[PDB]
Amino acid sequence: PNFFIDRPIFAWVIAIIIMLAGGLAILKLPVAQYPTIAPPAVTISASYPGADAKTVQDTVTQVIEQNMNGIDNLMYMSSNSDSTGTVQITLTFESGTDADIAQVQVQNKLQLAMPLLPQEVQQQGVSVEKSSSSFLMVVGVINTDGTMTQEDISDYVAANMKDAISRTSGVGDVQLFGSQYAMRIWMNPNELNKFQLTPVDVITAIKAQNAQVAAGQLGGTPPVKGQQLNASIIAQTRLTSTEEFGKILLKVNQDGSRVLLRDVAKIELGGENYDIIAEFNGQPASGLGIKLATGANALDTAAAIRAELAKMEPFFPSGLKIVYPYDTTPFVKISIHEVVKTLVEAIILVFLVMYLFLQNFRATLIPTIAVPVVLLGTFAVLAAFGFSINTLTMFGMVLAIGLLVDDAIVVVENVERVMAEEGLPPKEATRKSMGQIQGALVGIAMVLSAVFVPMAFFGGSTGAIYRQFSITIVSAMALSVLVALILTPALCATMLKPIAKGDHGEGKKGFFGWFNRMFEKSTHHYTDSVGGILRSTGRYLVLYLIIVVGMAYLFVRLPSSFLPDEDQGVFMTMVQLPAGATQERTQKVLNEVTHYYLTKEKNNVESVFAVNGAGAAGAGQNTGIAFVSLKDWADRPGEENKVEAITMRATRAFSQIKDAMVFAFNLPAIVELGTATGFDFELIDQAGLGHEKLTQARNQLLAEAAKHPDMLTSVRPNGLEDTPQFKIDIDQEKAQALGVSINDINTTLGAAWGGSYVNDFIDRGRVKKVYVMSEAKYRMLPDDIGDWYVRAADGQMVPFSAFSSSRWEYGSPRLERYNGLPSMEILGQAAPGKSTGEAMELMEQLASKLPTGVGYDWTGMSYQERLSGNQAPSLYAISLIVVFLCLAALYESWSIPFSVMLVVPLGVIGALLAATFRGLTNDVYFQVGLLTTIGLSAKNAILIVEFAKDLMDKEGKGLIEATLDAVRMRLRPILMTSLAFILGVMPLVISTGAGSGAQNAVGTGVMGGMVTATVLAIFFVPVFFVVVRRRFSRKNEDIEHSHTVD
Amino acid sequence: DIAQVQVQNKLQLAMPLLPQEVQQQGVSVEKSSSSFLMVVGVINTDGTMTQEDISDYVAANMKDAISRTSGVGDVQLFGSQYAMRIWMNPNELNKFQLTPVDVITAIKAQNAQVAAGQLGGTPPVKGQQLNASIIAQTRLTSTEEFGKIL
Amino acid sequence: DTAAAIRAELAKMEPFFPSGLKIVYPYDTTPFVKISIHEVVKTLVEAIIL
Amino acid sequence: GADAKTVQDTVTQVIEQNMNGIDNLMYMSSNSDSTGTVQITLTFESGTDA
Amino acid sequence: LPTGVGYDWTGMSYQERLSGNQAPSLYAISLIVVFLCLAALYESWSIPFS
Ligand SMILES: CCCCCCCCCCCCO[C@@H]1O[C@H](CO)[C@@H](O[C@H]2O[C@H](CO)[C@@H](O)[C@@H](O)[C@H]2O)[C@H](O)[C@H]1O
Repeated sequence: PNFFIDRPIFAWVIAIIIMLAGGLAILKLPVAQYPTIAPPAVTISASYPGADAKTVQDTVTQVIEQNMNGIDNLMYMSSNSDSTGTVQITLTFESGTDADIAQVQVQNKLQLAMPLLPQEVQQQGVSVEKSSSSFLMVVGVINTDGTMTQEDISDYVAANMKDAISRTSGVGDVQLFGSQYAMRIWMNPNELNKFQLTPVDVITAIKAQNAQVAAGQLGGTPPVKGQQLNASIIAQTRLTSTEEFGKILLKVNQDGSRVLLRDVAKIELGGENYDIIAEFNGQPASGLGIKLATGANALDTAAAIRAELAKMEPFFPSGLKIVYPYDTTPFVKISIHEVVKTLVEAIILVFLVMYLFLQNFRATLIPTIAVPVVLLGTFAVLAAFGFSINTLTMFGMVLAIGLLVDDAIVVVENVERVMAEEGLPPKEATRKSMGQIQGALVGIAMVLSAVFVPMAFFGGSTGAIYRQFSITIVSAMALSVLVALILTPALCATMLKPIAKGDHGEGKKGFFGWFNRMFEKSTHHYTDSVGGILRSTGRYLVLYLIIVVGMAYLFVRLPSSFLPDEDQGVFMTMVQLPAGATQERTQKVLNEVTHYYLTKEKNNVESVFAVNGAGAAGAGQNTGIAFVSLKDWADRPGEENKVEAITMRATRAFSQIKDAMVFAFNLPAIVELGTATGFDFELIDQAGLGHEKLTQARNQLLAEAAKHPDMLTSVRPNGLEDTPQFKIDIDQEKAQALGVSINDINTTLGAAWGGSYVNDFIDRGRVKKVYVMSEAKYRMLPDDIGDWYVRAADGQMVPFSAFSSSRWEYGSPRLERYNGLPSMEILGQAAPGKSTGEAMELMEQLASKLPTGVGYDWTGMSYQERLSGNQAPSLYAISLIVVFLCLAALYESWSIPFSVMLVVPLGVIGALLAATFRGLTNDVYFQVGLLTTIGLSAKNAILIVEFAKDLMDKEGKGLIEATLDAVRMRLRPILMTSLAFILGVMPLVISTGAGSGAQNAVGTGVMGGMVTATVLAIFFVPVFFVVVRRRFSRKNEDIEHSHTVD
Repeated sequence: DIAQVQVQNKLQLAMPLLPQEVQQQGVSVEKSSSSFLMVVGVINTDGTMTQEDISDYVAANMKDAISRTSGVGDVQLFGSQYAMRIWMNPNELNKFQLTPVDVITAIKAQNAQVAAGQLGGTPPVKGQQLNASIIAQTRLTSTEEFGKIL
Repeated sequence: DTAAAIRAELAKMEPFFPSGLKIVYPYDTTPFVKISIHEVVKTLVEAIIL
Repeated sequence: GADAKTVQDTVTQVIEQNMNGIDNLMYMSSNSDSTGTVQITLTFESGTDA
Repeated sequence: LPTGVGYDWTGMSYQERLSGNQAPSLYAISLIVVFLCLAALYESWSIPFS
């Protein structure tokens, strides 16, 4: 402290060391958009081709839900049993659990369940994965020539690119969009009755002829003596071409005219699945979703991947061009450009405020060295704690440009003051001044970490968001007061100019700031004033409570956000067709939507990625989804040219004009979180009941909540409602007669209409599948059932209509389970200005109006909200107590802390003022902001209260005289700090361009807060101080003429 | 945890060399104190159900969640969950000239779900308009329809 | 704490139980750990007072 | 039974396709033998948790 | 060798190529630390250069 005054070089060395650590930690520090925030979930997925909802729910789903146990830290189980044969069991774990352990343990209980599965599922694959819906990129591959189909392209994807990109530095998970080439063999029902054959015979034919064989070796061990030759018996090799599959022999006819497979079926290299069709502006396309590697450079993973893709550009086939429908990268690059712009802008402002106020170039340079240094270092402390440059942490730093700016200003000011007041040369001046502010500053460090640390401890995904802020800011601050104590006092004692005693430079110069008088008169005005306002304090205690009450009202009205919705350069629109619809209808709708975007939005849109089959609801021809890419924002000027009005005019288009519901929206900021003002209700069956009764209970609760539009709003299920299905009752009696095997009946019906993955081959070097399914025109409408024949042991064919009863009924196409038992998921939010928690209470009281065997429970968003929500009071209680205790220590008082803690309202009010006059919302940013403001306001209170006491004691001055003196000397720096600040933050508040959502959320609260805080504080702080001090002691007193200095 | 995974990683090298009755009965790899943490009991005060009635409610309503709770290693049930218990008569089998094997292949063939497919499925024919779920053979839900097994 | 989690899970299952099904508690190392260490607390506080 | 090209095209490189994104991996090297044996070695950045 | 045939080092010679490619930066950082360290202890810029 006093130490580094006489050691400017040791100070420089600590500076330089921290700077080098900064630049070093800055070069090699990750960049991601946001940090890891979702409470880890592993996904088990199994595809059971052909299976209906109940078949996967009962054969795979429940057998795995029953063998999942003994895995550490299980929060809940959620299960999709989809009628496209797919099962998705999503195990979401307690937050911050080892993803690695969760995945492996889950999978090791799964491999224990593996033999208890059907063999179709066992061979199709059950996969355990770590769930992130946040793909760094979706890279598109298209074909302009018109040459290639979806699967053609897809195959090229899988066999030329998919894994060369998967090399590039920064790439973790690689995923392909579409389906790879399989041996697609399409049976003909006529040409199968012709030569008297069923699927089973096709099947064993294909297994037998297309395989490897456990061979042997010449000259093997043990040998015979004198041996000399050793080589490998090459046995049966699998079939390379489609032709060679045509050649496979099903049966020989009696006269020798033989039957090769080609005759009974159409044969082709085809897709392994044809559920989803991917169009890129109508153009044939497949895709690849690349993930940023588990903690690496987003922007350099992007630069490397795009550079790598182009090395493959000279070896890409005809008319094959690459495209980028979804790109986190330019939005993050631009986020960062604006954080660097802001911090350096704020800093420049500080130079203008500091010069055009102290007019000493060497005084002006000091903070210019002071916070860059705190900057670099702050980076280094976060580097050490394992963090990255994402949005939350960088705005975590901007959010505290002010405490840093303040820290420097406080000191330089106080020194310049000591010289202008006392005439001391600079060295002795900096010791007098550090001697003055040192203890206070350690105090500010203890009150600032007393407010900023309780906000590091929240639980669930909210706590994560906060932890980033807590540590960024506590570290900027910690290193800030450290710099404040080591270097800058050395920089004041070492490059600061001596001021002639009582200089003040009134007039003394023509071409620059007659201002000094203009400042001076006024600062006397300020104190001329203040004593009068002390002279009858009464009114202000009224005014104060007025304001305090107001602060509350204005506050209770502020709406309760989570984060601002950002125009990401990218938004999407999804399509839901009526029940049971076909690939063709949905595909029509996607085509229309695309035309609308590319035309009636020709100034804006750049790309549509129409995807048929994948929709928001779940899987099925039924659903459709479109990724809509916009041009770069320097080509989208106006208000009606940006995502807000674009999405609004797109749903405008598609609502009023269709037979199907097609909605458009922009993605949320953090790609997986709560809708803030709502919930996610799962209605559960705990007693022994079937789907009928549970859905009935669901409808009952659906109506019971439509009866409260005053609390609850748009209470809906998130799934597919019962569609009609087609039951084929096999009368085993009839087929028990005809000499057919029930096996062959089931499995021919199967391999016909659902299909059969049967065997494996080797295409051009890469192993791929062999599928056998009926051709198109012989398996579409229930009539085609007839065209299909099963052969008995006695040689006689049988039509299906000979033993197949058939009807229509309903069935559920999507069977959900919650924690092992049948459930139906109810989404919902609360009516406008009603609490989410209230809606939750009314929900529990409504679902309590349901039959026994119907129970309820909470998940995800409303899960973390029902456990962690009583923390907000307790942590700021710890905060209040810890700060009060800290000040009590810094002074030597159980009462004086009150005149400074009382300043806190004075700052909150303007931010609320500001929220409302800017129509913004109480989101996270506003709140970290709240604190920041409270922070400076309190710091200033602390320095005023200190100087007051310091006079009162260590000069003998009296209460009023000394509070006057105090406030007097602290007027100029508050004003300097506040100007540089309000002027640094200013650009945030009025700025559009990517991440303006954030910048505005921040800026508003701060600027308003700063305004009402300084302009209030400079009149209330002496009153707090003066009033509170009159309840202590009982005498000795008001007071002066005292005494030692000893 | 690491040990569990390594031991179980050698168990995956023994898994195919075990019988299919064992593999389907389930092999379990666990971490667990050799002592009982607690014994939770359920009864019925009236007698309104026998032992196995209850035991079934225990194994089919509760046990799956006690055994998922984080921190629970081994759960051991005193008793058993309901199965379709079918008690052959050796005489009544010698009569119609039948062995257990016929019971087995019968029950295997008659009682199963079936991969059926979709009307108007993927890939479809042009001009299509119907898409819905073919339901085939379903599992035998009740106790009677088990007698009717042919 | 495993015991607290289990009391919670069982309390979730309480309302969809059939006619007259009561849980009963034959064996628990748990209440002893609490009451034993609690008697060590009663002692700390008393001793302070002495 | 399979020969080297058969294991390297059916088993080996179907495994190297999934070894992406694993943390603190220095290099990968894989042997494809014609006695049915396939052997992959992942060498990690030094001091990585084994 | 022909266009498209390349080289790399692994195991021992990889670790040796790391030792040498690292050797310069190690002598720059250690020299710089001694210098700051001395500039600090002996409050000077002259003691360090000399
Ligand atoms: C950063 C810049 C801040 C912008 C400030 C712009 C002006 C708005 C606030 C000015 C506050 C001064 O308001 C102050 O109020 C008190 C009333 O209690 C007056 O006080 C008056 O009444 C008291 C006793 O009744 C007497 O001392 C009397 O001599 C008189 O001073 C002061 O004369 C007035 O100076």
